[PDB]
Amino acid sequence: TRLKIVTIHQEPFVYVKPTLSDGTCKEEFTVNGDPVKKVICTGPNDTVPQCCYGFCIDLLIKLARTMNFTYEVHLVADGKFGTQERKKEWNGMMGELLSGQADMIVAPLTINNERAQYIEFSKPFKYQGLTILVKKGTRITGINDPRLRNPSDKFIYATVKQSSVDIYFRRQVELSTMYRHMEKHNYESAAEAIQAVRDNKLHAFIWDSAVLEFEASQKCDLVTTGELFFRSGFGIGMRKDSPWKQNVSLSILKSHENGFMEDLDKTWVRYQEC
Amino acid sequence: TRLKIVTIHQEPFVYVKPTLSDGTCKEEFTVNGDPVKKVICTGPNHTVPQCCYGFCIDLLIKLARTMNFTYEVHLVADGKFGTQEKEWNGMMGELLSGQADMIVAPLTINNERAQYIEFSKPFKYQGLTILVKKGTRITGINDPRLRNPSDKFIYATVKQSSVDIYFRRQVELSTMYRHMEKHNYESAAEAIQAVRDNKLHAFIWDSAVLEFEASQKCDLVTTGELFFRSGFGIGMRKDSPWKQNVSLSILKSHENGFMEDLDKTWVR
Ligand SMILES: CCc1ccccc1-c1cccc2c1CC(C(=O)NC[C@@H](N)C(=O)O)N2
Ligand SMILES: CCc1ccccc1-c1cccc2c1CC(C(=O)NC[C@@H](N)C(=O)O)N2
Repeated sequence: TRLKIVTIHQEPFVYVKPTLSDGTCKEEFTVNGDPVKKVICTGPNDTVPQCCYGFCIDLLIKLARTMNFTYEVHLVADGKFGTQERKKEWNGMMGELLSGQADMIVAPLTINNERAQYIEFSKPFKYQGLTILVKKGTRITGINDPRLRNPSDKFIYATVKQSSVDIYFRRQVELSTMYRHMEKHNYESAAEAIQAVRDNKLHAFIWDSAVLEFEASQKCDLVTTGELFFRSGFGIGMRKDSPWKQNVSLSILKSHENGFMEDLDKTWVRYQEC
Repeated sequence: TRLKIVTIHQEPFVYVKPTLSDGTCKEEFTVNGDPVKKVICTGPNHTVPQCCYGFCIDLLIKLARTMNFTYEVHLVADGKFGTQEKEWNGMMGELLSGQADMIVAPLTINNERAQYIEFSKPFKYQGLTILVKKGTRITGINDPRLRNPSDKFIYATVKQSSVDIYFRRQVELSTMYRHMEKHNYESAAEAIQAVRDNKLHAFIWDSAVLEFEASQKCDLVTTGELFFRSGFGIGMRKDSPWKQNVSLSILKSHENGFMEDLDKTWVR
């Protein structure tokens, strides 16, 4: 049985590029000489084949080899991570897992309570926090800043629509006007919001620290500010009683102990130049 | 249903004190003035009821209040975390033989243990460090004193932890295993005292525990981060009907401020 793997565009965990003329992927190599491994993902580009690669595709490839299965990677239809909205239905990668469109989510998918009620998560492959991406020289103290708590058109802030960050701000935050403001401004994808911070369309992007710290490392105009809230993991997503549960988690724990995960960090995440 | 909980002495996760004359626990309060919740636990000191409290005990009480199991707690008989040497000893051993239904302790999540039992989602994520006397600095595992050992610098860990059998099995660490096989301790608290007495020069152990010890004691510091990070989790047998509700509760305790409050109370 071929596992339908679903994923999403999210650097540096998943890079998405167009194929060449002949339908292959461009032969790239890391600075240390090793081949960069890529797969033919299908999905929307504004269904046609594209080249997928990164932290999470290297991980997919590991698990494939260890558990001996075949995969067909596809990009989530709506371009979302997945929330549950009013009959309350799950969207994004979460919706696709449950409805059968996917067999496995391989992505920087945040492990939380809500989602774990409906799917199985592997043991975390990474552990990380929330932070705020801003222009260099924009001191944010924390969650309770004046410009946030008392919002305005002079200082716009946002997150990505239909992530666990979004529904938590809508449904759960102890603050009225913040979600009213944020609902006006939230972005469809993380790449768009990161670019908006650069082009001054957005003054603060609330998002995964693993993505934003990587982004700030490569962009000297951008800094992160805050360890907001608490830490949470990324894990593989599966249906609650699929027979892969045990071995996916065994593989990830083995990957942490034999240094394979540390290597994925060195290849894709750990970077500095500013 | 009623669950048999097995736990282990490991400050600040589990403290163990004598009961009163009449076999009850005295009421105590924290630095804040909060009520120290305590549970009767049986075990060694000749098997007497004792009083058990701390991070892991507050976590057990929370799990019980969410899912409505009753419990009786006891301290592991042989005193150990558990290694496979194909039968397990320690808390692993008790859980597998049915002397416990659930392990509640700073129990390291690793591949080998996860082949035999279910772990919950982690309640804490941490790593290995070294407890030394202040003024000692260690770069990492490849410090001369570790790589090429002697009586001039004693170093050790606790017998029958994950650490122990990991050092004993690695071909790379052959030279270290033979020196540690002379000096490995029975309990963490014994090893920690040795660092103060200058009977042990370097104790290799969990950062959550050793960072707490250095906070209390100005003579001690932690130096380094060895290897990689790993979690603590609740242990259960593979076919426990509580494993889904345990993990859900742990995930929610990260998101509702509960774990953070345990940190303020017991750790910082
Ligand atoms: C908000 C805080 C929060 C509330 C309730 C539960 C979890 C968190 C949490 C804590 C720390 C990082 C992080 C999240 C969500 C989150 C996120 O949504 N990331 C985007 C993406 N990885 C995706 O899966 O939606 N990242
Ligand atoms: C390279 C040691 C190792 C090998 C394989 C898998 C994980 C680790 C690891 C990494 C980070 C902290 C920590 C350990 C073990 C460990 C330990 O054994 N502590 C004692 C106690 N918590 C108990 O559960 O036995 N503490």
